[PDB]
Amino acid sequence: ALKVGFWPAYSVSEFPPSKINSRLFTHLYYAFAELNAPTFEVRVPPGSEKTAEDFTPTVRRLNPSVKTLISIGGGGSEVRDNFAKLNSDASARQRFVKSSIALARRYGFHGLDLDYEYPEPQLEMENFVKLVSELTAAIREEARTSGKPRLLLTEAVYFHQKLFPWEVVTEYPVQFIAAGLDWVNVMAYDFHGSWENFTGAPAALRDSKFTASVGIESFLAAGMPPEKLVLGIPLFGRSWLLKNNNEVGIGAPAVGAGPVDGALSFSEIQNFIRGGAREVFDTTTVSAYAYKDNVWVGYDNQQSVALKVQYAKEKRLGGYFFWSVNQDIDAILPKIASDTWG
Repeated sequence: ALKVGFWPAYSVSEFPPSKINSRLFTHLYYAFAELNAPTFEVRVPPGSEKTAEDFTPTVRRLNPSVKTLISIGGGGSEVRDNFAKLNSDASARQRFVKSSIALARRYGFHGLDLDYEYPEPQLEMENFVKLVSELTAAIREEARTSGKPRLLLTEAVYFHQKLFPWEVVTEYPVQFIAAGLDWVNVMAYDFHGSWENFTGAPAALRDSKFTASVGIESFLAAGMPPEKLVLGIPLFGRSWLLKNNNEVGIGAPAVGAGPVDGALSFSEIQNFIRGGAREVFDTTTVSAYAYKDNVWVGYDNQQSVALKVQYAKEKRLGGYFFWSVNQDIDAILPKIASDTWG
């Protein structure tokens, strides 16, 4: 049972690694190492070397059995552009592969993750296949020569096996992935947000075809071994400003992004509720929302997380992951998730 959490290095000033309740996890990720174009000598952002080195010893103090991985990349266009440049250049791929493995060993990580959003269209998938194949082979070679336990290899995937469901340009090669990777981190969230003129469940388990279950079903139908799938669960909500303060349910008209720029951490949502927002559990989508005056936020709460984790167990998945652990300071949701699988 994989109990996974992502810690973003950006949050160090407010949530250093010492604050993570690592007893609630089997695997913790450091996000993110940079691709470092044009050499593609992968590295942590310069100036963060001590933070990266201290990450694993720090989290292991509370739960020595916890393992760590370092994730390379991130969301956003600059990273996507860099992966696209990298993967087309055989020499650059070689430099990336060598430096990534060295990076993990340097800082005492137990594995590598690739966060590439997304390997599309078809050319980009084909070139990503080249990178990942070379990385898998080099990881196995390093394990043999060094004698050390083999580095884990994972990657971020879109919620759905097809890129994209409404207009298929390419798709994740599930057999390839199952053979080369230990698991994939299914990003089953950000289905809805302030970019839409109606409130919705940003990480709906079910409903619409833009849901966690439909996405999971797509990977399974394509032939992914269920244990290779790790279900992502957000520790943040998506927020809207309401057009009318008396229309407060799902599907209510909206006039733009709520705080903070359309996203609120779970901890901030708890403050929102304690400050007078009304919490509602929506059984239709398996999700929560909260509202006060003109602010509306959709998220996952104690009930929906427990339901999603049980869903993952019933679907025989490898486990679950949280993005991102700094956003639930009291580890409310990681606690219920861990208790649910156990």
